[PDB]
Amino acid sequence: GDRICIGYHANNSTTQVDTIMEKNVTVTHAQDILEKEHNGRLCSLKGVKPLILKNCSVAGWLLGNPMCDEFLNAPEWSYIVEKDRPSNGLCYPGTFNYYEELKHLMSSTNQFEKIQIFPRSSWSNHDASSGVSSACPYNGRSSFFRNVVWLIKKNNVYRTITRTYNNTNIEDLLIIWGIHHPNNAAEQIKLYQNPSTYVSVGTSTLNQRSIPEIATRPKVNGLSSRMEFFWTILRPNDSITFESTGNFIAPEYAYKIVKKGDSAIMKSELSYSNCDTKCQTPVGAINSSMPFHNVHPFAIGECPKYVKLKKLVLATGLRNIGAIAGFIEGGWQGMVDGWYGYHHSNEQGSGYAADKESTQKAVDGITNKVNSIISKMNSQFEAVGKEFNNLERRIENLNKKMEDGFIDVWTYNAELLVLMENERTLDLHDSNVKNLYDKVRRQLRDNAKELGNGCFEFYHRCDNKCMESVRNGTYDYPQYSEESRLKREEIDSGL
Amino acid sequence: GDRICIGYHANNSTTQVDTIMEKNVTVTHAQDILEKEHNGRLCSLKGVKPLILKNCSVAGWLLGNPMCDEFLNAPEWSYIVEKDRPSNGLCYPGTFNYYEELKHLMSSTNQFEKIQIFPRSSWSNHDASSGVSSACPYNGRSSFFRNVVWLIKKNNVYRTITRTYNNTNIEDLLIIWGIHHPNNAAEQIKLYQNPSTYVSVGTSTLNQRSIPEIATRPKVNGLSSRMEFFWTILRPNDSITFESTGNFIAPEYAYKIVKKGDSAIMKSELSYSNCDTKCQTPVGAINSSMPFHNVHPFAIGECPKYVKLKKLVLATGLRNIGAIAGFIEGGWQGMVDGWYGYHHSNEQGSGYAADKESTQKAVDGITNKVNSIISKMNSQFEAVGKEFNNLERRIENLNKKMEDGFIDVWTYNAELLVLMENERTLDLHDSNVKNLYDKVRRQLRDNAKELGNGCFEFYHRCDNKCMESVRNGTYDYPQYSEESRLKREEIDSGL
Amino acid sequence: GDRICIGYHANNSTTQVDTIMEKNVTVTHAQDILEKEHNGRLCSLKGVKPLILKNCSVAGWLLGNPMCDEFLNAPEWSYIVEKDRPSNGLCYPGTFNYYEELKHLMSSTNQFEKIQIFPRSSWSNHDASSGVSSACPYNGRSSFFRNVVWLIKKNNVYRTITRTYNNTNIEDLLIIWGIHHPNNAAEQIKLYQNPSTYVSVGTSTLNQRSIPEIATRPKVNGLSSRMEFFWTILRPNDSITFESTGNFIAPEYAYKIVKKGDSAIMKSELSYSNCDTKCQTPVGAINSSMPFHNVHPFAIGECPKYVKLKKLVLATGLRNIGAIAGFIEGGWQGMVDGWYGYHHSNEQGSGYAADKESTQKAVDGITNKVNSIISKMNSQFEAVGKEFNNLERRIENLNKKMEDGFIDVWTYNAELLVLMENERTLDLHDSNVKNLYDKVRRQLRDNAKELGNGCFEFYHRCDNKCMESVRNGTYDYPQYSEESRLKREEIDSGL
Ligand SMILES: CC(=O)N[C@H]1[C@H]([C@H](O)[C@H](O)CO)O[C@@](O)(C(=O)O)C[C@@H]1O
Ligand SMILES: CC(=O)N[C@H]1[C@H]([C@H](O)[C@H](O)CO)O[C@@](O)(C(=O)O)C[C@@H]1O
Ligand SMILES: CC(=O)N[C@H]1[C@H]([C@H](O)[C@H](O)CO)O[C@@](O)(C(=O)O)C[C@@H]1O
Repeated sequence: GDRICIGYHANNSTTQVDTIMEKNVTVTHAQDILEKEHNGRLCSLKGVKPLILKNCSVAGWLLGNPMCDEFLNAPEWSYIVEKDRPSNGLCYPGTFNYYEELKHLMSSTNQFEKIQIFPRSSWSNHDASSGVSSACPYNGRSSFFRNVVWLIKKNNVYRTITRTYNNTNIEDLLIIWGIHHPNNAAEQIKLYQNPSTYVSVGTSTLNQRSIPEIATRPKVNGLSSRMEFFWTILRPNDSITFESTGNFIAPEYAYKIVKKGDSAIMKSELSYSNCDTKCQTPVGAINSSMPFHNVHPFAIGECPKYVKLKKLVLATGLRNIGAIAGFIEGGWQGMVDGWYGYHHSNEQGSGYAADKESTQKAVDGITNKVNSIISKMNSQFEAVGKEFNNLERRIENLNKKMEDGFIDVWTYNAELLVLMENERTLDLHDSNVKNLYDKVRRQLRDNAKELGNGCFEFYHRCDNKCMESVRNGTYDYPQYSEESRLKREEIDSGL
Repeated sequence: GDRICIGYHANNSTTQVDTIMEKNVTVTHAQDILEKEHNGRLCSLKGVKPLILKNCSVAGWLLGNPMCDEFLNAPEWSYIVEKDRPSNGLCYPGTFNYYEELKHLMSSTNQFEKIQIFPRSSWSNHDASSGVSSACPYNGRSSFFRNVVWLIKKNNVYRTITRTYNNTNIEDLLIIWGIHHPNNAAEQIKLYQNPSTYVSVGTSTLNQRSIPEIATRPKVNGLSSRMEFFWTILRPNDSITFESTGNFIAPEYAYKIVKKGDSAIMKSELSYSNCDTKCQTPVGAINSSMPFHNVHPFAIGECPKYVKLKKLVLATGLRNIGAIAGFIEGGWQGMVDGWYGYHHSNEQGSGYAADKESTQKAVDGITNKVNSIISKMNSQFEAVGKEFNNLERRIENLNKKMEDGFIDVWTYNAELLVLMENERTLDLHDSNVKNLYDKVRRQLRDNAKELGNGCFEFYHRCDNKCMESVRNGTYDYPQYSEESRLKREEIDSGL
Repeated sequence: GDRICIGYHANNSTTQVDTIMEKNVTVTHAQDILEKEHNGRLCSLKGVKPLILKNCSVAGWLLGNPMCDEFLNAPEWSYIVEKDRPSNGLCYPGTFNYYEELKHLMSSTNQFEKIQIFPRSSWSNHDASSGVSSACPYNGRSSFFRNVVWLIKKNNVYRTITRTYNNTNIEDLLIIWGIHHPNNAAEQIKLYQNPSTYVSVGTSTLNQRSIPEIATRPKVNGLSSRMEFFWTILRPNDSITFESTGNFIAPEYAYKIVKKGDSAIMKSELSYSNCDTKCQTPVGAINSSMPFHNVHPFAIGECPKYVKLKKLVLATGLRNIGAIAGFIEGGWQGMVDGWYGYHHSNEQGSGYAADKESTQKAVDGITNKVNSIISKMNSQFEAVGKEFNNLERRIENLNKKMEDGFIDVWTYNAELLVLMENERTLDLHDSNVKNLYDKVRRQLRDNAKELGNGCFEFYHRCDNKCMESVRNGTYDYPQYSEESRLKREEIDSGL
């Protein structure tokens, strides 16, 4: 009899962590940091709903393809949702210059206010109502983009247009016009009389003469003619003037950029649901509680950081061991109010008291190390949506290499952080147990025999009063020194 | 007499590793991970040979400059080899719009099948044979690109061309045509009669009128006229139609894109050799066995990862120490079946038995740590070839900064990994030796005297039977306890 | 009496370092590595002054807007300083094609030599003096760009111009011309007679017909006409020829690129001062001594590496503890010639001698670890200035994401390096103290009692002669063995 042991926590847990050295090492306590689930819905962003384009494309919406709903209310939006291949684009076929730049401008835009600038009924000198085509049905009749006017000769005359708009607003105006490319010479005269036409646009920044390119082309949604659209931003106190002798597709409405800020054009097939998040991905939404996730790289909002991994587990507590009679042999399921502690074994004592002078000091630096690593990735790379046309392959791939490039880097960083500080977390516990022992060993010196398993046996009488002497760094050799010098002489001369 | 020592491996090796702390530290065992050699040849890629353009440029090949060999067999290729400054490009001088994009499309292309679409002999209404020039010799005569036709007025007439090709294939067609820019008004009429011409191309995606730009230019390979080429991809079930009144350089053959996949345009001066690899660089080929290399950044195939370093050496074993009588003093050349072990010294014994209960457990986590680091760079940045024209300097440099940017990062990563896990590999060995000792010390307690060099001297009689008691965690104090309590009393009272 | 203690340095220092584990840990010795100050001036770069554009823009300078000073001396420059929004650009309004590419070419250019190529007085057939406008005042009169000529019909005639320059220099020539876009048909005839004009330019690389685009535009600095400029580099032994029938803005002077090399276009509002640096930022200059700084990302010269941090402190020495009687309790302010050492306490001795066999060996690997980390970031990402026009937003943001992307990475790297090697630096010190103890313990074995605080008490007589026996790894048990075996028997049998 008359013993004392130094040991560590153990418990029912089976959570598993990894290090540089070892795979799958069971631990008392561990915290997962990788979000891997999503809700498959398309939610609003902290109260603010997305602009859902339905089966339409940004060009369809802006130009007002008869198939796409105007947004009469002038709403703000948190992001824009476009299908992967929308069906309602340029219903009348053609091209839309610097389209992918316009889309990129939408990503920093949060609210438009549509405003009339040239009212459709103000083109006295031309036919403002025959410009419709079979390619643009609204309710089965022939129609046309709501937001632009296809001007056509009135009375076999086409008087040269010169018209101007002064932008008297505080905001930037986004303005869109177009020019018509007929398929033969006979049709050019049929529509605009003058055989040779142009479309001129002037602002202080932009000067452009546009000319009708007549070619023989396949049928797209029915026609072989084409229509090419342009666009520009008109700054406040600047004016724009158009002049043409034909082929001019004039704007009726402009778009007040009224709210800039964080936004995005997400490509997704989903539709809206009565729901809200702090983090949206194209395939659903994320419970942004954990610091990392692997659901999708193109997440927007207040999001955890994306890493290409399948799990990522911090270690916070000991390894998990029975495990009897001191630390050399494992940990004590019977310790519960700490991680490292002791075991009494006295004339009166039972055992199992914890040294939270070093257990709090360890839960101290552990949960302080824990989100100091979470915060050291606050600067991590968050990817951003961009699009490129068929003649921009090189930089599309430059952009791809760049975004995958950083994601691989930050993934490497994330993993190496966990593996390394895992190994240092466990290496800490051991040294903590191992110093508990020593704090006892350098108190009880002569008066006890090191038993080689992690316990000491007393060359004196202990009492419970004094077994707090050793826990508290209190025990003093002299007051039990003589009683021990006695008995060790007697084992020396025992049986 | 009556001793036992705890010591470690040492041997003839002189391999040197580095850490954060120290340079050039000799070790028992080490493994190099940096490939630094190449074979200076240009080999096939795992059975599949490269398309070697010889003295020609991608434009020369595609257009079929009379100097460049057609590839009649329609071969597939693993990569494309272009000289740094080929001599057979546009032999007739001009430009080739979105050339560097076309080159980039080749990088994802593995096989072409050339196919006739407008047979040279089907232009009844024009002269299909006078379009040759002194700038394009084949066998010293005047000639011209094999794959396009220089159409010229037949009989002082040039009837307006309108011709169409429906792409009835499953594959994408790559199609190339051109327009002629004469040097004076008199020559334009000399060749095409009509003073004012155009070249119109239509597909469902592309609409383009092209117009002859007459200027006065220097002589390039003899001429002052110019020729500008265009190109487009015609998707299946789409058609293309050309129409012109002159200056039209019509396609004869199109290129079926038949195999897409991994490929590349390597710039190299070398030529092919009877040889094969899994990794090709522009300056030769690589024995892809090791995980890193430093031969060249633009390597293709199944390649080790490029890092800008001169050596990179993993440490796997101990430091390298004579080194006599226990671990405090160095390692034992005489231990051979392990890394850590013991030394007998008995009434019968010699010494030098290894504790492979902790030597296998160390060769365990070492070669497991070894390629866990190799695999943690499986996601590393691999650079990709791209080209940019003289007006694309900014993004050419963006691309350069990006690729050097990641290579510096990954090089830093690679080195810090080795240095750090080197320091933890050696720090492991020491703690392994140092725990061998303790496993012995906590067995033999009273019955032996710690000699301070790493050995114990027995206060009892040992025998070989029992010196496996201490190796095997077997030795039990009581069965030799009385014989020791005897003698230590007698040194206490000896001489 | 008769003692000896093992302890460590401590001193007046209050410098604070951080690790993964703990914040704000005081240390004996530490070195700051983050430059955070600048001088707010704009200095020369190692003797070589910047080209200060004052209120002008690169286009103003090159074209020689009457408001911008020519640089008659043909100076070289280390960098170029442009205000954020200069006031002297195209005073005559228009555009300047591939402007941001030209600016990028300046960044690799260090010296121009302006040279006449078409002397203003050599246009016999046209009016070379009426081309001035109210938009370009010099000293209040009407004027025009010094470096180009606005050619205007002489005598209601405009004979077709064809003029050529052979570049007979070793250097690349930078050449700039322009074309005039009038506001109405009547003005085009007023200035150039011929109603329909063109501007043709030929080199071996460039072929271009330019055509006057007449539109109705707002007034910029007074006018509604516009002027569009072009530019090209003419390589040596190549020639260029222009021809026009009107609207031609002809070059007078060209720019010999005479010195290429490292340079930059810094945007800054500052002006020059009598001052020099090795590192310039847009907001001032940097004492490039430390390895990292956080003043500004766009620093040029021989600069420390930019990291987005507020402090970065290496730990080099111990923690900072009174701290009495051995290492278990703290460090000794009284040790001064080392970091770890001893304390005598003898029949004659006082104490406090240092073991610089392990103190030099620690100042060894510490200052070797110190700039091995500084040198492991020698490859770090240095950002580079680039500009993009309003239709290049996507790649402008690609470039921004890329540069912030690497800066976040390298900042993470920098911090993790310090935190981790800080923790290993302190963890070293402790193990160094802790091995000092042991080197003593395994010498003095039986002959001393471990006192549990870090000191030993001698079972024999020591003398100063022998207390170097223990410092020097010299002390040998036998020569004091008998005197100790005596007294320990007497404590066993003492009071
Ligand atoms: C602008 C114009 O001419 N519109 C006309 C269209 C188009 O010509 C075709 O759809 C080809 O564009 O043809 C109509 O019969 C129709 O579809 O109602 C009459 C209409 O006025
Ligand atoms: C298309 C054409 O006109 N080809 C003719 C060429 C070219 O005119 C010159 O090489 C300048 O292009 O001149 C020839 O004497 C020749 O070289 O055989 C006759 C030939 O028919
Ligand atoms: C090239 C030209 O015509 N220059 C003339 C200018 C410009 O016409 C206007 O500034 C509009 O460009 O007008 C003047 O009265 C002037 O300002 O001295 C005469 C001068 O010769």
